[PDB]
Amino acid sequence: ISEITYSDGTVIASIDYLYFTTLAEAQERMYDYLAQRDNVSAKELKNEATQKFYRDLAAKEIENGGYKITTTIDQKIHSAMQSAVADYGYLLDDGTGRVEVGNVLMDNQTGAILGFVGGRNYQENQNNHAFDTKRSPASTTKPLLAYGIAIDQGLMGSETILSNYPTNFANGNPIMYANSKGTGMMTLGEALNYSWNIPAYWTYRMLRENGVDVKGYMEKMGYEIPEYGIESLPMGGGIEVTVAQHTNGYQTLANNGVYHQKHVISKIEAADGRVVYEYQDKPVQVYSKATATIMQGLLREVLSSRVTTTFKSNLTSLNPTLANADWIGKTGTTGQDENMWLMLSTPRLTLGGWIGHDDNHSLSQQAGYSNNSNYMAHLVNAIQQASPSIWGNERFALDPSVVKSEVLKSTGQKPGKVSVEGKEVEVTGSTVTSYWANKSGAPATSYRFAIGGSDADYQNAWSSIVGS
Amino acid sequence: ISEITYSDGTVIASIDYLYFTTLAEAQERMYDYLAQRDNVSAKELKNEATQKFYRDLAAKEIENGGYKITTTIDQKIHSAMQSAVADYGYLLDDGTGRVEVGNVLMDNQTGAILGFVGGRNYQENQNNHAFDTKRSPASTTKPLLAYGIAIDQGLMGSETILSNYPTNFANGNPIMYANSKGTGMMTLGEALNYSWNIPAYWTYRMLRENGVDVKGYMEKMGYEIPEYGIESLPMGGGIEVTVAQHTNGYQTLANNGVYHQKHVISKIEAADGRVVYEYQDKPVQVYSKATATIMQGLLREVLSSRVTTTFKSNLTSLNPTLANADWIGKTGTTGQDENMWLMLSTPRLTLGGWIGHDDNHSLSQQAGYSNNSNYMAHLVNAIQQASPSIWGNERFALDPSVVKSEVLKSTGQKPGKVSVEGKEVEVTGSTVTSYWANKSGAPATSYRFAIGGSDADYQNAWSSIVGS
Ligand SMILES: *[B-](O)(O)[C@@H](C)NC(=O)c1ccccc1Cc1ccccc1
Ligand SMILES: *[B-](O)(O)[C@@H](C)NC(=O)c1ccccc1Cc1ccccc1
Ligand SMILES: [Cl-]
Ligand SMILES: [Cl-]
Ligand SMILES: [Cl-]
Ligand SMILES: [Cl-]
Ligand SMILES: [Cl-]
Ligand SMILES: [Cl-]
Ligand SMILES: [Cl-]
Ligand SMILES: [Cl-]
Ligand SMILES: [Cl-]
Ligand SMILES: [Cl-]
Ligand SMILES: [Cl-]
Ligand SMILES: [Cl-]
Ligand SMILES: [Cl-]
Ligand SMILES: [Cl-]
Ligand SMILES: [Cl-]
Ligand SMILES: [Cl-]
Ligand SMILES: [Cl-]
Ligand SMILES: [Cl-]
Ligand SMILES: [Cl-]
Ligand SMILES: [Cl-]
Ligand SMILES: [Cl-]
Ligand SMILES: [Cl-]
Ligand SMILES: [Cl-]
Ligand SMILES: [Cl-]
Ligand SMILES: [Cl-]
Ligand SMILES: [Cl-]
Ligand SMILES: [Cl-]
Ligand SMILES: [Cl-]
Ligand SMILES: [Cl-]
Ligand SMILES: [Cl-]
Ligand SMILES: [Cl-]
Ligand SMILES: [Cl-]
Ligand SMILES: [Cl-]
Ligand SMILES: [Cl-]
Ligand SMILES: [Cl-]
Ligand SMILES: [Cl-]
Ligand SMILES: [Cl-]
Ligand SMILES: [Cl-]
Ligand SMILES: [Cl-]
Ligand SMILES: [Cl-]
Ligand SMILES: [Cl-]
Ligand SMILES: [Cl-]
Ligand SMILES: [Cl-]
Ligand SMILES: [Cl-]
Ligand code: NA
Ligand code: NA
Repeated sequence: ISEITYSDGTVIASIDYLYFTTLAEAQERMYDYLAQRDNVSAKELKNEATQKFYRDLAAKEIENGGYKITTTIDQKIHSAMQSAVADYGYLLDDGTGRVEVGNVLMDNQTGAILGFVGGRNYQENQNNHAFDTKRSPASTTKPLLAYGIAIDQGLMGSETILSNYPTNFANGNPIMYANSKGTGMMTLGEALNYSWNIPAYWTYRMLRENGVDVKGYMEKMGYEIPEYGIESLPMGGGIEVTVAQHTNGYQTLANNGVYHQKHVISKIEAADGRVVYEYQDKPVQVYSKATATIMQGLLREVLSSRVTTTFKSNLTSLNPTLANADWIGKTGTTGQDENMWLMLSTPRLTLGGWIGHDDNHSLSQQAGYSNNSNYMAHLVNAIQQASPSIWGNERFALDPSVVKSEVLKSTGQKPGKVSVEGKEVEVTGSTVTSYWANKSGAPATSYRFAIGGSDADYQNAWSSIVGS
Repeated sequence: ISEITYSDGTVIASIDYLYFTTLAEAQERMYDYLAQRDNVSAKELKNEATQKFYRDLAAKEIENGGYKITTTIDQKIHSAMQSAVADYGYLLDDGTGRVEVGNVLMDNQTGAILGFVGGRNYQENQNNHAFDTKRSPASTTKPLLAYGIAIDQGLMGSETILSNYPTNFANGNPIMYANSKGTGMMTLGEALNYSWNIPAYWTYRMLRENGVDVKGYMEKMGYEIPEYGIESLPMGGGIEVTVAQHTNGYQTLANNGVYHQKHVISKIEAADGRVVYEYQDKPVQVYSKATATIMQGLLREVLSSRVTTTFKSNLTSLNPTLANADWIGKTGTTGQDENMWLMLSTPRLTLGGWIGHDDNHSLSQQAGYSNNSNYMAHLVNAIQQASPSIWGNERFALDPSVVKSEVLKSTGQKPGKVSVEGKEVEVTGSTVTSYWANKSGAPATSYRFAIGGSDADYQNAWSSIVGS
């Protein structure tokens, strides 16, 4: 009798989302193992008939064998997450029909998956929203693919200024944020807290212009994106992900820039104890520790600001002590409200969350801001009541390698002479600490001080500043 | 006394659009000449003050000198084009306010510019729409940047099938053609004649997927495009051009794939006869002769089909004998009707044409289809009445190197066994000659026979075909 087990070895089942997800993954491990065992090359595995046979053999091998498949799943925590979706699932329903949901709770030090929600109720709808459904991750792409990489590359600090003035995509359409064609200059923090789009667009433009290897970063974390030239990439255009994959992206940021590959299987043993597969840790430093910890600091304010999510309010009411753990995170909303995301970390754990409809019809405007935030607050609470120390009380903290520059609030760059329409001008004014992940820190102030912006934009902004 | 002259040496003027365009270009030649004459490096020319001085010196040098600046402009033809815009300009006005216009008539063998229209009336509006205004070239980008390059690369023949089924951009928006989300499979000819967008989008996707050096082509013709990853690049997203530059793109196609750099100055001589600048021909084979001549054949049908332009009807009425020259061309329309283009070639000459408003407000829906077509028909007529043999009576003809494959109408690929949902199936049916620019011609028919298309798309199309 083969058995799928929780991480402590309690038996899940002899050989619902949990069963079928872990069994499908075990079948894939068994496939690789049998193929190598029989000396079938990946040249021969190119053959559909050979491949099919080996898939069948893998499945029957588990059925008939006496294998012990040890998963990473924590019984108590995964059972708490099931009861939480059962009990509080209905908080998602927002007047647009029944809302579907996926969640993945991941250990930031190992990438092990401790439990997950695959959906509202397997018995009514079997689609697995944690591992199978691929969806645009919307604005939760920004910290990873735009600002994170900019910061990593010495192209941006914590208090850098970005343009949020009006501007068009290549196709001539305006870049929108709900009904706003935009505003003016803003700090990176404000851009993150509001999730404005134009500042993200300019950041990614800057990366392209500099020929930064964005793919090198994203592929290290296991993302597959077919076109890196897409302008709205940081807003979720041209990227689709499962919740488990995307959680692994936030795991990397939470773990001080060090990726660990997600997994639900830690080991498969034959009846006699032969280890036929075992997870092998392959840690990767995807962002510098300076970058990661700078980003942790920005993402803490995302949640504490409560601009795009009610989550910290919902949590503080449910569980004030837990709300005082060091929560960081980012929300996402797709352009027609088709996908809402909330990704959450403490230094120990990352919990990813998606809601949406299976046929891609729209959620209500506030599904992500309010409903998912409340559901995920109840989820988080449930996890903690199951395993009181699991989230931890550690804080995220800036790595010793972070560089601190004193920069003008108004420019995000150092006080200096700047040439402004003819005149060289002493740019002076009140300053602020800005965090950087390069060697030298922030540049001296320049005329084009901000990330992006047209000539008109700068004339408007300099006029403004020049009122000293 | 310095003098700007027509190509025969008749004096234009001692030292309006014509005057200022040729004088500005002469100033730039004089700038390079004086800088080299004084041994100022391009390192020193990096200095703004040195640069400014040298620009001033160039201008004063012409003023005070005795230089003879010989332009490529044909007096009679350029004077006919002025009278044509004066007399028939008003045909552009379409109920959206006064419409602006730019035209450039180019010799396909030399790239010499024989005359141009800079606008409706210099005296009312000085903007130079032939040489200065940069605008999206819309769907006239397709032959150059999508199908041309696909054909060049052995990825497409004259009767290849493309998908025009419904599909979304990376941002999740549908690809539109006016109010159509699209249709089904279609030939390359139909795609060109209608200017459908989805088939163009898939072609460019295919290029990106294959890592084709699209930039290598476009830069050879002197285009500057900042982001080659833009999905709507073939529809004019992310590209802006002057009329003179874009004419040079159609010159390359008309001249059997061989680029000649556009120019309005052929020579500058000092009073004593010293040749201080002279145009130097640097011909480049940008597309194979097979490709170019295949494309000539497709673009002839664009005009003869009269789907997107009334031009051949307007011309046949004005001048039936001239309408029977071998006209090929492409129209362009931007998404809000802001820019309309019509590019025209005979084997001898290429005439480019743009209309639009200076502040970018919309034209009427039919400004490009009807009004510009009629204006340009009158322009063409005027040019011919000035210089009766200038357009020539030669035909475009397929180069001996073009490969001819007999392919199924339905697939654009060769008759063959194809695996269709289980069954291998004998795909048979009526065939057609398809032109190719590779060594081997069209592949055998495959399941995914068309450029682009989803799994659903192919199921719909194969079902259809399978009705033998
Ligand atoms: B992102 O925050 O997911 C970003 C790309 N989202 C939007 O632009 C969006 C989609 C749908 C409705 C509104 C918005 C803007 C918005 C407004 C308030 C908070 C977050 C996003
Ligand atoms: B192309 O033909 O310039 C292409 C990208 N144009 C359009 O999609 C367009 C823009 C504005 C209005 C309509 C259309 C579609 C269209 C309809 C008939 C003929 C040509 C273009
Ligand atoms: Cl499942
Ligand atoms: Cl489950
Ligand atoms: Cl066996
Ligand atoms: Cl356990
Ligand atoms: Cl996954
Ligand atoms: Cl858009
Ligand atoms: Cl990249
Ligand atoms: Cl992915
Ligand atoms: Cl790329
Ligand atoms: Cl696994
Ligand atoms: Cl996994
Ligand atoms: Cl055994
Ligand atoms: Cl580091
Ligand atoms: Cl808070
Ligand atoms: Cl709140
Ligand atoms: Cl649904
Ligand atoms: Cl609760
Ligand atoms: Cl420091
Ligand atoms: Cl400092
Ligand atoms: Cl540095
Ligand atoms: Cl920038
Ligand atoms: Cl500007
Ligand atoms: Cl001019
Ligand atoms: Cl003129
Ligand atoms: Cl001199
Ligand atoms: Cl002349
Ligand atoms: Cl030009
Ligand atoms: Cl769009
Ligand atoms: Cl390219
Ligand atoms: Cl250009
Ligand atoms: Cl590129
Ligand atoms: Cl020139
Ligand atoms: Cl020129
Ligand atoms: Cl002289
Ligand atoms: Cl050739
Ligand atoms: Cl005709
Ligand atoms: Cl007609
Ligand atoms: Cl105007
Ligand atoms: Cl006429
Ligand atoms: Cl042949
Ligand atoms: Cl053949
Ligand atoms: Cl070949
Ligand atoms: Cl394809
Ligand atoms: Cl499909
Ligand atoms: Na958001
Ligand atoms: Na058109």
